[PDB]
Amino acid sequence: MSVGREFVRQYYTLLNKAPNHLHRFYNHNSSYIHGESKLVVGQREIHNRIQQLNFNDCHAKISQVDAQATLGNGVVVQVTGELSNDGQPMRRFTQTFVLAAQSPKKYYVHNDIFRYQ
Amino acid sequence: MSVGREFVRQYYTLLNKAPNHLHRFYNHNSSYIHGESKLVVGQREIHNRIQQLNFNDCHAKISQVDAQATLGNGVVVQVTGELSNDGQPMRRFTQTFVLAAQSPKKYYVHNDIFRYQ
Repeated sequence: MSVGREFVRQYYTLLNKAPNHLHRFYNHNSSYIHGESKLVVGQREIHNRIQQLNFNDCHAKISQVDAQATLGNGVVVQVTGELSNDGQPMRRFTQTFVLAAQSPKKYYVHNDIFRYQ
Repeated sequence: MSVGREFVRQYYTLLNKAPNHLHRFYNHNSSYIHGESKLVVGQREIHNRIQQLNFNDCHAKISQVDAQATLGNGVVVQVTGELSNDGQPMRRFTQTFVLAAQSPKKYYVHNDIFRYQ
């Protein structure tokens, strides 16, 4: 759906504006992978991973977005683009999202896999 | 789970050996996106979609694989690597898979998003 395309904009807006509040997109059973670190589950710990990742003025140039309906009436999103942290050069990245439709139009990030290329 | 890593090997082995049989990984409710075309749904539609893509001696060099348990006891997989069709230069690609457990260790590809960089 178009929901995925809207969420990505929200995700990186919040990644840029306030990284320490990005964890509120997740719930107690959310899986998280960033870079190549170990898998992380829960609203906590994910908050701690992002914390030690230390995002500061993180700009994102989104190149490609594709969203599909998936299991449990969820939405699977693939995001391709470039990321910059602390003014460092833009690295090509790839992110896979699984959005869990926690009732009406209230979603939670069930899966987050971020990977630099 | 490690199941994802196994499937990626199977998917690209079969993409190399018998592309016209790759559709047997999907079913009546599978979603397929390759390149930048429209969303394709259904094993029969995925079949002739691959058919017109014409994979001939397709080599794949996988860089990174990450799998996570997802909604409805599924597995979300992100594959990063390089693809080559008909001896053309290796293009960087990115793929998102959602594997749906039929009942035992028998999986169907519920989601397939392929995208070049």
